[PDB]
Amino acid sequence: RGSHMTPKDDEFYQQWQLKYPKLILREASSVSEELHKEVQEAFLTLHKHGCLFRDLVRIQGKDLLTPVSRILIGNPGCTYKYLNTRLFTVPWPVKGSNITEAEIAAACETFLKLNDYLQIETIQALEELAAKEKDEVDIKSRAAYNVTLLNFMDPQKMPYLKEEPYFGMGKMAVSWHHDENLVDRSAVAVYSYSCELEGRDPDIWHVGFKISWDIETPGLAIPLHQGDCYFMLDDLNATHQHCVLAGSQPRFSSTHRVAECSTGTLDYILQRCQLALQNVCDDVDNDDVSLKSFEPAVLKQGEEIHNEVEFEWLRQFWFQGNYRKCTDWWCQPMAQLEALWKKMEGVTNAVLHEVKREGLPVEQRNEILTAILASLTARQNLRREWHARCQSRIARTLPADQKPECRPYWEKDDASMPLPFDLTDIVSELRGQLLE
Ligand SMILES: O=C(O)/C=C/C(=O)NNC(=O)c1cccnc1
Ligand code: NI
Ligand code: NI
Repeated sequence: RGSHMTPKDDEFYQQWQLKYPKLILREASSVSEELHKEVQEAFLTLHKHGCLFRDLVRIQGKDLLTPVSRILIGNPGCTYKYLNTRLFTVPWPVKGSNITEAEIAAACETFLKLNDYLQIETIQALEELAAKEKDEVDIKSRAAYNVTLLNFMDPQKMPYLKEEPYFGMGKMAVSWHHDENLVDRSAVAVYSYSCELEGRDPDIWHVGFKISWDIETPGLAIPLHQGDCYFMLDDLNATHQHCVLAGSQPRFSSTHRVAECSTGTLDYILQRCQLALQNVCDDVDNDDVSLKSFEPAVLKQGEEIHNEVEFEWLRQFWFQGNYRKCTDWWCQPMAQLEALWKKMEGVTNAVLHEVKREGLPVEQRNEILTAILASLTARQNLRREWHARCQSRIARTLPADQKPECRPYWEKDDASMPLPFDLTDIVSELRGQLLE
């Protein structure tokens, strides 16, 4: 039978060193009573203002409400994808930053100060680890945290908790996982805020650790008290799995990460829209969208971007409507991207019109199809999906506030849209032409 180790065990110190050295822990002592205070009320103020939400994720081909309440503070315009769910940052004061709520923006700025501290301490440790022992900028980058994700769980009004399967560690707030979508070998710093035998103490919160693939090696259970911080360094998050073992009391955690956001920033997706729209004759913003090229490469590029802004951004955003609760930082940008998206509906319709046009040689028409077909296919599947997901039984479980908006959405009676929401008629017709 699988077993686990805690500080009570003799072998614990030895196991931590030879099979888990890139895991670091810094107890509350290592953090000022000054910093402890504001962070926990930055925590609390954020909480009774109702900023944290359970997410309606997807894992193992099934829609699931997350027991843990989440919110993503971080750089302006940054996103972080979490189980096919793009979380958008509630923004933190950054140099040359602007503006939303007074009480709430206070907390944000805090978790930033928090972020700064953790950053320093991660560099020390990554220095010490390299000095433990034989570039200096790879270290600085792997600690360059751009977001934190906040987590809450009251175990006592959410008393529906799984048993840990491999080492009898007890109840799990969060089952064994690798944190996704981070920069390679980049660190993770967690601040743990708990409010107030034969193995691990069940009333006290623990982070657990196992080696991937490996339920034979005794796992590690790390007791976290009020204000304890741990640190996953370098390749730890890749080689090891971790889980959260629930206590009895509530608990918060600020988990600072370096998200790979090379395609997950506002500037990134805006620039993408601009590249799509280079193929548009852009004298005037009207409904007579006309294109500069019909070269196959340019057309697929446009329609792939069409898809990117629609499903990675718009549908992801409005699935989780009801952000405007924390800060209206994304309100304008989402409007801007909806407009950009709409214009590309025009582009699509424009291309469709062109494919049916009289004086066009089939070989040039057959070439155009093959360029846009998969992208229009892929648009059909994910449209069906996005709002299957957006009206399922556990989507109608609604508090009035929390409804999963399916946006954008329109139907036939809508002559403000150049195209139908369902493209099966079109994708059919286009495919029959290609097998003629
Ligand atoms: O609260 C803590 O100490 C750590 C919680 C934790 O391990 N969070 N990580 C994730 O929720 C997660 C899951 C799947 C992908 N990326 C991140
Ligand atoms: Ni987390
Ligand atoms: Ni994690």
